[PDB]
Amino acid sequence: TRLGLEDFESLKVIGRGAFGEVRLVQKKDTGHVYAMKILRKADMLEKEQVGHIRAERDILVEADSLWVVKMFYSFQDKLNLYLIMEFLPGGDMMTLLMKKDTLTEEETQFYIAETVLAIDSIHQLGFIHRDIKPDNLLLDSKGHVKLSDFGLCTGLKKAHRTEFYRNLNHSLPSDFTFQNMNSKRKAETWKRNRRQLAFSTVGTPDYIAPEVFMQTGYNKLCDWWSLGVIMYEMLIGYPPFCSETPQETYKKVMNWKETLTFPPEVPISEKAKDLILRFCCEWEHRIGAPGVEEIKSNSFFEGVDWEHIRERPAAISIEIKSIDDTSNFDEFP
Ligand SMILES: Nc1ncnc2c1ncn2[C@@H]1O[C@H](COP(=O)(O)OP(=O)(O)NP(=O)(O)O)[C@@H](O)[C@H]1O
Ligand SMILES: [Mg+2]
Repeated sequence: TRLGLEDFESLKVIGRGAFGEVRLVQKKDTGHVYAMKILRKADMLEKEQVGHIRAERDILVEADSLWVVKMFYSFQDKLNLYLIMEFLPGGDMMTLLMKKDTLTEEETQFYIAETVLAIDSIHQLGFIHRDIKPDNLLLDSKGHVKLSDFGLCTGLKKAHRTEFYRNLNHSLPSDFTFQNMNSKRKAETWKRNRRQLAFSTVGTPDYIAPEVFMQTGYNKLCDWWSLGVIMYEMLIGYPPFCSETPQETYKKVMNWKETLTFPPEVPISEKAKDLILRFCCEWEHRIGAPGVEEIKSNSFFEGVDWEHIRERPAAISIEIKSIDDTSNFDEFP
């Protein structure tokens, strides 16, 4: 009665995470195509926590947001967790940035605006996405944004945990060589190491708001900090605080007042710079604190409708030629 692995045929691996993989699959009796996310139980939190997260996830499924990938089934065996969801053939934003290097301000405006709406919708339903970054942003067949399935793997990467930095002081970094590289060279290093970073079970705090590592605690506004980091990366080519090691990156994040700068040779608008600085400041004055409308009325979103954006042409046309077209994903061996 309940569906299991045998009811599906794996067609191709289309994504890899630190703690599992995502496959394109075909439901045998129907021929319909789906994405199947597989997570290894041995990498997961304890069974009780996993069960409570899956239970609360069905609230999100029930709400059926435009802005979250549609999830149809979930099952498990002794090894793995499985989630069957709609296949979104536009690929993820990390891979898109890999192919384009940077986006125009108009392209950026579009993706950020849709992501503002996506993040706000999960916040309205009581969820904090504590891992906003380009590999966790998907594009559907019309090029519009959806959040991939989230919640189970939050904070599991070693470098995403406070404990990882225990005896490391918050003093300024020391990678003076790296720091004095031109922007183009920073961008190249970031790109060269990007995929490995996504698959790493260690990772970095490049996208994590500073208060997340503070004893003081944090709130839903941490997501807006992450979005700001993504916005900077879309325009400049790498997130503001990237380094050769997660330790330096952490030091750069904690010292954002000194380390968050725009390279002199890179073209970026005054509006874009201002918004990035409103996203990436201390949470008490961070844009969005009194409500999402403060974000939406930012001068950088000047042309944005915000009622009809998801119902109008997307910034970039997804070029696919079949419903099982995997050309917007990397190959996996
Ligand atoms: N529904 C989907 N349609 C198409 N590709 C997908 C889909 N879900 C995931 N992928 C691909 O697989 C990649 C990784 O899946 P992802 O959902 O991020 O799992 P994860 O990274 O292993 N765990 P998590 O920390 O929860 O994100 C994505 O960024 C895509 O490239
Ligand atoms: Mg992921």
